[PDB]
Amino acid sequence: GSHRTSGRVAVEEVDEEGKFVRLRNKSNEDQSMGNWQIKRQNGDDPLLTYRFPPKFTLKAGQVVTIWAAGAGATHSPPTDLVWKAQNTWGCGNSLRTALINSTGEEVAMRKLV
Repeated sequence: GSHRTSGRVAVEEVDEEGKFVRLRNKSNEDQSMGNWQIKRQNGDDPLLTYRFPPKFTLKAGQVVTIWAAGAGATHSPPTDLVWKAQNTWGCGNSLRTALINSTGEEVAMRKLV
């Protein structure tokens, strides 16, 4: 899919089955992601927003997968986090997933069409 990565963290994969979104710190430096968020736009549906914990660090070169509540995954930081507010990330023909920092700036995205 389409994508953009500014900074250390990229949206590496967006599951078409809506079970997860995987991010990867492609840099050699750790990244603070406290209060960051992921905005998901499925087709013409209202935006879904996942917020990272108030404190969280994605270490250099590492990945973190954010699972929806009905994906059969267990909260296991720092490699896997579970989003309790939504059972699915959503499915469709056009899915846009954006990684937003703590001040509202989009730093990365991945879009499927």
